[PDB]
Amino acid sequence: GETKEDIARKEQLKSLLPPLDNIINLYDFEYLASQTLTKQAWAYYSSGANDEVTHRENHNAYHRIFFKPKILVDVRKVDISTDMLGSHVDVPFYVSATALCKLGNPLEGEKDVARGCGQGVTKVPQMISTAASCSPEEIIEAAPSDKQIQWYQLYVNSDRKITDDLVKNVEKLGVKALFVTVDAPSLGQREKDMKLKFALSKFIDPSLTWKDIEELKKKTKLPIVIKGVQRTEDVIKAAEIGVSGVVLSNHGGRQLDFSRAPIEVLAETMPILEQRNLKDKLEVFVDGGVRRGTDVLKALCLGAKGVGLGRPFLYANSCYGRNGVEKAIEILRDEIEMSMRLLGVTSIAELKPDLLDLSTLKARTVGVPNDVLYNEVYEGPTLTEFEDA
Amino acid sequence: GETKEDIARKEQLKSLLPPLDNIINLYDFEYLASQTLTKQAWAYYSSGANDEVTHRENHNAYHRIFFKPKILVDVRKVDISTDMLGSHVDVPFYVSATALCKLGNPLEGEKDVARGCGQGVTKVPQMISTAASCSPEEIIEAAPSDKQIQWYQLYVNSDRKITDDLVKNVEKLGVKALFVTVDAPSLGQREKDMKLKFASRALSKFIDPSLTWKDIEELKKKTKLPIVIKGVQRTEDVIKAAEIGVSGVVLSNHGGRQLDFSRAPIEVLAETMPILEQRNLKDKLEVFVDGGVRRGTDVLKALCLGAKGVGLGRPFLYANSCYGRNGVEKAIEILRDEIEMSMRLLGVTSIAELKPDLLDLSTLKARTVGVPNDVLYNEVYEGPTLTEFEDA
Amino acid sequence: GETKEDIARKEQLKSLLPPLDNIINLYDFEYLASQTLTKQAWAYYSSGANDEVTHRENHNAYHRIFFKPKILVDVRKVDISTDMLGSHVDVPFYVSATALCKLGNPLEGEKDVARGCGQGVTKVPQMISTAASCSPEEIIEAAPSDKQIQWYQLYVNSDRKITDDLVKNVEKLGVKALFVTVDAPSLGQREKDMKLKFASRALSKFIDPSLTWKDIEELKKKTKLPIVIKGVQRTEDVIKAAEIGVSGVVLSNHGGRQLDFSRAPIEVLAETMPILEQRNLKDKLEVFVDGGVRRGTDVLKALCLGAKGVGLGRPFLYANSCYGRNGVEKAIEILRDEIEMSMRLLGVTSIAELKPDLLDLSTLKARTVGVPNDVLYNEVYEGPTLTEFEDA
Amino acid sequence: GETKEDIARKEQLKSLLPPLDNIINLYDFEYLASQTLTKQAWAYYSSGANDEVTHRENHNAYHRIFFKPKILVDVRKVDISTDMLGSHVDVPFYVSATALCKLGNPLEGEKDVARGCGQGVTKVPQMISTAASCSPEEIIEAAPSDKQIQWYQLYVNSDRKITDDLVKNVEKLGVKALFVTVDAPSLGQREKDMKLKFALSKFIDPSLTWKDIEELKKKTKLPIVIKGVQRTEDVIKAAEIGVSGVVLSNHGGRQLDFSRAPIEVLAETMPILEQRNLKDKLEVFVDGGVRRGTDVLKALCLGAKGVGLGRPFLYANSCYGRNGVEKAIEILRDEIEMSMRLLGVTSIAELKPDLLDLSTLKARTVGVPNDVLYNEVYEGPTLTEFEDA
Ligand SMILES: Cc1cc2nc3c(=O)[nH]c(=O)nc-3n(C[C@H](O)[C@H](O)[C@H](O)COP(=O)(O)O)c2cc1C
Ligand SMILES: Cc1cc2nc3c(=O)[nH]c(=O)nc-3n(C[C@H](O)[C@H](O)[C@H](O)COP(=O)(O)O)c2cc1C
Ligand SMILES: Cc1cc2nc3c(=O)[nH]c(=O)nc-3n(C[C@H](O)[C@H](O)[C@H](O)COP(=O)(O)O)c2cc1C
Ligand SMILES: Cc1cc2nc3c(=O)[nH]c(=O)nc-3n(C[C@H](O)[C@H](O)[C@H](O)COP(=O)(O)O)c2cc1C
Ligand SMILES: O=C(O)C(=O)c1ccccc1
Ligand SMILES: O=C(O)C(=O)c1ccccc1
Ligand SMILES: O=C(O)C(=O)c1ccccc1
Ligand SMILES: O=C(O)C(=O)c1ccccc1
Repeated sequence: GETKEDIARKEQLKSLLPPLDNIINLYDFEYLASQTLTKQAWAYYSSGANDEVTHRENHNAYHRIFFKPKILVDVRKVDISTDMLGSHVDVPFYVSATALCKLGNPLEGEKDVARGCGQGVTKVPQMISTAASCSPEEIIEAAPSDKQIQWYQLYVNSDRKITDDLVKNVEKLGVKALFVTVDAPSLGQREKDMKLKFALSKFIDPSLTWKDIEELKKKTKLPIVIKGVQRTEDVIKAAEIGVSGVVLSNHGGRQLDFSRAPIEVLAETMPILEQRNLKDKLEVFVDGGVRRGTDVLKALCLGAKGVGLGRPFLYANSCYGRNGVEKAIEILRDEIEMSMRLLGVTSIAELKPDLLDLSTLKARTVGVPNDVLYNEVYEGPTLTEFEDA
Repeated sequence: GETKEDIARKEQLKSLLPPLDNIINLYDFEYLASQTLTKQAWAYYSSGANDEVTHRENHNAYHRIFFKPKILVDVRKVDISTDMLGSHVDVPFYVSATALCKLGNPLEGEKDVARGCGQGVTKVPQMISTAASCSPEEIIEAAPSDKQIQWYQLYVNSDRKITDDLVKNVEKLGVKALFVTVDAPSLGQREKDMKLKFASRALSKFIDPSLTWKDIEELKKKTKLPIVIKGVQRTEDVIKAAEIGVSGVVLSNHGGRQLDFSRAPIEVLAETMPILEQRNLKDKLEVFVDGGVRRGTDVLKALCLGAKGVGLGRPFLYANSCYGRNGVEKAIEILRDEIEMSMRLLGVTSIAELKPDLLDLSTLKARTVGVPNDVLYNEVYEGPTLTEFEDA
Repeated sequence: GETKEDIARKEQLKSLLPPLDNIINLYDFEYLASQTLTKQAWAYYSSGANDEVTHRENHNAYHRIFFKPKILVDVRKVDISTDMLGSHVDVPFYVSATALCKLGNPLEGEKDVARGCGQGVTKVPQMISTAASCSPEEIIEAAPSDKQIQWYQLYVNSDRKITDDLVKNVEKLGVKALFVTVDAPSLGQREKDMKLKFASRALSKFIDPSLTWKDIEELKKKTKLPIVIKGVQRTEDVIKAAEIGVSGVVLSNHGGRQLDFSRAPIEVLAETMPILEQRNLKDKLEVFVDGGVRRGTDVLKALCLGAKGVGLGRPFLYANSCYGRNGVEKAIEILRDEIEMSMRLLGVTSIAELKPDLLDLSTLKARTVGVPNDVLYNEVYEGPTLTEFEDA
Repeated sequence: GETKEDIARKEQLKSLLPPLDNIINLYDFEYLASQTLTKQAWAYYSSGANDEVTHRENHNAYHRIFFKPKILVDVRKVDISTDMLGSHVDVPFYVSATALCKLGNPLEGEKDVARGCGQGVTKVPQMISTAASCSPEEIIEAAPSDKQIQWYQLYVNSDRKITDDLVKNVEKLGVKALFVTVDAPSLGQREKDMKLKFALSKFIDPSLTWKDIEELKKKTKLPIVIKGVQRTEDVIKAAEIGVSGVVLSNHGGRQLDFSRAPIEVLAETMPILEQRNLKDKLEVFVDGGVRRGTDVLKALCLGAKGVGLGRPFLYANSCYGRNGVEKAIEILRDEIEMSMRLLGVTSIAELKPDLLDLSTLKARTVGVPNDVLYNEVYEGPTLTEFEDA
């Protein structure tokens, strides 16, 4: 580092930020946040586990899936709303649990996320971190609409007292569901943080069990989503104990490196749910690496009831507050609407597997290392040139 | 978004552009064009939809196909002519439609392509854009030969009167086919272009988003002109088109300018044609192909899988934009020569002889995404090294 | 080939080397070492055979394997201890043998690794090189714990007297196994090393090129020590070894320092073990594995495929070369911690629970060589772009 | 470019060339030749057809093949000699037809290649280009040994006169075989040449046929090798008309781009020759991309009776004359001898397929294009650092 070059920082965000309606991608947010946040706000957001392969593979795995679009379909009118978890929602995506948004947005934090999510026309669901820089309550009333649905993610404590008080507290406060993170019994090693800063907590119980969940069902009517599943064998398990849904997630490539990409697990497990009757029973959400509407459409096409994005909404918020979060919402809505149209379908229910080319899902390759010498002495062809005067 | 750079640019167009006979390949026009077109002519020509993957993948797919050349064949004499949509043509490729050719050739635009195509000993079909700078009237009158063939690319307006008028107008003017574009109900989001200026908006009256199979069936009744459905991205819609009895189809994703993650047309081609035999609709429907074609060996692969002809857009745009009409001819010339030589070395002498027995198709589906690599392992790794030369 | 650079270097060793507690991962020792070892200590440690592909591929192969973690498991308590060659050890990894440790730790060499291993709360087996700077006498006397275990890496001399003497000497000194290296009949050609100085020569008396199965069978008679054949590169020779009844085998290609295009040991492991069941030689032979292991998740994959333990060379070399003995301990410590955390998140609590049901093996064989790409297509292609920040 | 910077050139080759016994690879030759030859000597040597994919793929395809080496084998003694085409040879490799060696070696040319090939202990066969800068005769007596075998490659002319005189001429002059190039009916487009320089000949007949070959059998007793085959279907054909051998070759990636790699064709066709009895009948040689002994061993392992290298021997010769050519010979001999030893076999006849891992021969991949934006804003992990004073 922190270094009177948070003076160079304050230059950048000062007006030098381009007009919010010059932002095109979710990547644009990320570039801008990369240059401006404090070294440690940035480390904490961008960071992944160890060598960061899963964090990246989460994204790249969408690129193993292509489209077989229908043409000569009337797409004048398209509708991207659907139902997640009792409520009915405007988009098929949501903000996912990011902890500690005061590092990026100092004054307003995850209040400004709630503003963003129903301050404009489109109304998006919001997961709230158990490590929120704000209180659940602070957030929920910063909301500009009773129509905007909210969701609580929960680290069950080792004091089954404290976490019983929280479930009763959040019920009383509006939230229409409970998202129980289970992929962080030990917090993952994020070395970008450490290098600059120069793994069991009690906040998060590693004792957590299936039986402990079965019990969380009884103590509440709120729908329950085991957020952090990483194989088919445990989706089936969540069905077998009839929880509401499940997020296919690996905590944003932040827990176990070489966890697979949710999109690839998704594609494995939805066929297995039809082959066991369990289709209807479980909502199957999906996060990680999602940065474009075509990603969101691949997920939905495969079976996802809804798809979460974390870091992007941090980065937008971190840069442009609640307004950032909305533009980012609209950005993604427009991406989804156009690609649907070009896909040749008009509702989320028509987003099926027969729209996807899945022939190369499994082409997750590692090439043999480059012949250094052969390639150093090779000279490629050259483009024709121009001249003199 | 241009900046008395016009002089930096004009200075290169200026005699710095090398002689036309110094152009070896199609990639040269593309380079010359990148340095001399106006910032937004370049963005509009060069760009594709969103992250731009289909656009690139259209080309690279050609490279998952290899050859099984026949040796010891009398390849003295080679005929690259074939037939498209009922005309006989000199060449098994065509100039796909490309809107706004004045951005890069302000004086003559599409008229100069029409001359490039019909002027030389080798002449090539020209599809004309519905949203071309010039009039069809102007572009057709511009043609140097009666024998040269020009097709019409149609966007059906949502005011089907305007459209009925247009079709009537262009069959009167003597165009030989209608390429109705179906891959743009919403206009693709090309971000290099947007990044310069600074959802119902990317819909518009001028290209009807409700165009349907039933429409094309009616289009077919209202005209004697052969109809080609341009913009098909899956085998399912080639069959649908064989069923309404239309003359043909372009497997195409609009040069990667509409839907990202549309497959490479060559890939759709290769799965499509076998099915077109399995249901004996083989020669009931001419299947064209476009996107990412830049070499004559590219063309050969598509012909060997069964395409009736293969289209090119940006390369003719870039050639026309640096060298106007003799640019266009040079590219025809360059690509023609590529097809001829590669045909000899492939071991065939005609277009009808270009069949699948010549392709090695085994690695066609090796569309890979590698696992992200190990920035740290590679960071500290030091590679071998060449020997040196001493000191002085 | 060193050049009063020794000061440039000494200046970094100098207090510029960061505190040991600032080392996060094994790649850090490797970097620090690259800047501070003497030009030819670095070439001898870092180098591999010829174009160096196996050496790199040993690592990257680990990355064609992914995990199927078990969730909602009581992972409060985790035991990373297992058993090797009849001893019980704290940890499922070991320090493979590495010759000439004084090049990088001139004062103490192998003795410092022996202390790094036996000194802390967590202690780790040490294989000792036949061609180590120090004496076995010296390295064994250097050990901090009775409980710590040290193995002997044997090259059989072509004068089998010298060898008979050696084996006798080291069982007297209390080593717990003999790792006879069979992957160096000719010594691999490491060109970074050769490039500094400026076929019967790369053969030598000191490592007998005629070593045979019949020899190892006799070696086994002459000693009570468990024997491990170190350097096996195919399943066929694991079976041959189960047949002469030897205690075990290291699937290994010598850290990529002998034969280029030897397969990744993890790959040989994964095909080998299933066969070791199919012929019920499952627990008749302990299969170790080495090369390219740098993360605790690397170790886990090998354990999950059935390896009895997994070895590391260069990383302990580099750690010992920057930080001597507390370097070594830190790496043990670092790698141990990696294995523990990754075990929790994998959903298991012991080494016996690490089985194949946890690995995703489907893309294990996607060892690709991509087609050379299109320098010209990519040359003129311009990629999308991020938005900007204004001016001041 | 040609430009009184052939003055910078003459600097380099002047003594600045490292001692010939500081050369380790065939690549080292290539680097040195890259810096020294005239722009056009270099263009003409390095050049490939069009985009140069086949030229490169020729090499890289060896890297799809790995080894399953035998250990605990007595390899004290190894023997790499074998028989090619009547004669018995010291190595299993040979120099292949490179045309025009006076561009690189001005005074001595392909005479210095013949010196190189039997001037030292090991004695390697030499193909002589029909476009040799020297006469067949000039070369053959520049040879320092009657033991060193020679070979003539032949462009049949359209004047079946001129080429009938040549076959009778070369017979009379020693050459133990005839190599009929058939992959250049039209000369391939080499754009590196053209760019600096700013496709039917009669020298080379495109009328050439199978029947024309059948006839070349009768007019000579010299063994005949149809050099330039690129599919299995034509190896079979060469057998069917009982010619002696055949080179699996695509003229060094200089004729048809997207011709396959000879090593991959080799592996396809040798099984097909056993499955049709034709194993014994045909010698199957192999060139392209061969730069290391491990390449040469993969070929042999698969069935190759012998493996040709072109450009490397040009580059060595171009730099160090006949002495260059020998060192390059010995370099490759030592590579072959060591890797055999480490392979655990002692004669060329024991080099079989069971030594090779062929499971990924067919992993000739094209990856999907890189996500430019995602990768631009990504920041990798970073190595720990060092400090201050
Ligand atoms: C900065 C940071 C903090 C996070 N904190 C939590 C948390 O407390 N609980 C949780 O379940 N997920 C947490 N996540 C993960 C997400 O809810 C989500 O699973 C992840 O961000 C999805 O990946 P993405 O960022 O690529 O979209 C966090 C993610 C980030 C990047
Ligand atoms: C600048 C630009 C304008 C285009 N305009 C049209 C158009 O108006 N109508 C149409 O049907 N296709 C249009 N296309 C698509 C092409 O006809 C063609 O499918 C594309 O150029 C094929 O890709 P390529 O540029 O890789 O060869 C356009 C393409 C470009 C690049
Ligand atoms: C500098 C160096 C010296 C080695 N010396 C020996 C040796 O004397 N004997 C032996 O059996 N292995 C020796 N090895 C091989 C290792 O024991 C081990 O197999 C290798 O280090 C595993 O690869 P890694 O460095 O990727 O972990 C040596 C390796 C290195 C890098
Ligand atoms: C400079 C140059 C000239 C060549 N001239 C001929 C020729 O006249 N006839 C022929 O059959 N091959 C000719 N070749 C090809 C070779 O004999 C051989 O097939 C090729 O060089 C093998 O590939 P490599 O250089 O990668 O080893 C030539 C190759 C080069 C590089
Ligand atoms: O940052 C995180 O990934 C996270 O999940 C978390 C959980 C609890 C407290 C702080 C952060
Ligand atoms: O730019 C284009 O790709 C295009 O086809 C088009 C279509 C209609 C209007 C403008 C451009
Ligand atoms: O350097 C080596 O890899 C090695 O193992 C060794 C073996 C014998 C002598 C010297 C080094
Ligand atoms: O250079 C060549 O590839 C070649 O084969 C050749 C053939 C005849 C004359 C000159 C060159």
